[PDB]
Amino acid sequence: SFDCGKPQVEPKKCPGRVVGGCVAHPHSWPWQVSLRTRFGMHFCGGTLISPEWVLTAAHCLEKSPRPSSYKVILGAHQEVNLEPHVQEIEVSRLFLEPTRKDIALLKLSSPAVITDKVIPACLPSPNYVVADRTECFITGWGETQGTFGAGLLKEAQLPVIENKVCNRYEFLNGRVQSTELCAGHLAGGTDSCQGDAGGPLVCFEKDKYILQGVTSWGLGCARPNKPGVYVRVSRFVTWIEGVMRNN
Repeated sequence: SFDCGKPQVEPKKCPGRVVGGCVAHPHSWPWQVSLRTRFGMHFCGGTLISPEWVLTAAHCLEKSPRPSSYKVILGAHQEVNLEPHVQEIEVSRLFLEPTRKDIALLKLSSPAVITDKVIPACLPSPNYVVADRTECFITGWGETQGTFGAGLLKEAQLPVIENKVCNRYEFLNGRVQSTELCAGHLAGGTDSCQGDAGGPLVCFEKDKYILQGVTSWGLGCARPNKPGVYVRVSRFVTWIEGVMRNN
């Protein structure tokens, strides 16, 4: 009986001013997935959106078409030395977005056991445009530019920047389309690609966290004066629903 987007461990909620991010409270981002190689090395992030489905970036599956080449780790906080309670589930089927966007679906060969440390994130209604300045969080392990909290799950607070403004000449110069969204700072931002490719970007709504973006470094990484661009989940909801409904 675990409804999506409601962690059992309340998130640290790293201050926006902390552009370098914070180590997350363990298990406060219950849907955080870690995509792993055949041998067991984390290499990408993803989000649990149902017990049998994980939403990640197409870029993460570029090395192999075989589902058997991927296994997902759920309930983790450590990147290498996982806790014994961590769930490891092999991937049964892969589904890349039909129009070459950096988003893909992985079907778990076995349903995820929903626990207090493993809960699915909620999905936005089709074509919903998250409001300007909404507070969101990107989470993942990725490349820790520091070394403090290295190997552990981290988070960063990023406010959304409406496409109209993000596309201004001094910033993204009109390169951000409807299938994308910007979250971050226009000035005084960190210089680094945050999270894990395929990692989630969730924004709190009424009483739950909604997955509104997927991490894609190709779209653009945070820069001192440039916000990072994310794949807008809402434009692929109808597509995600179909695959889940036919597989």
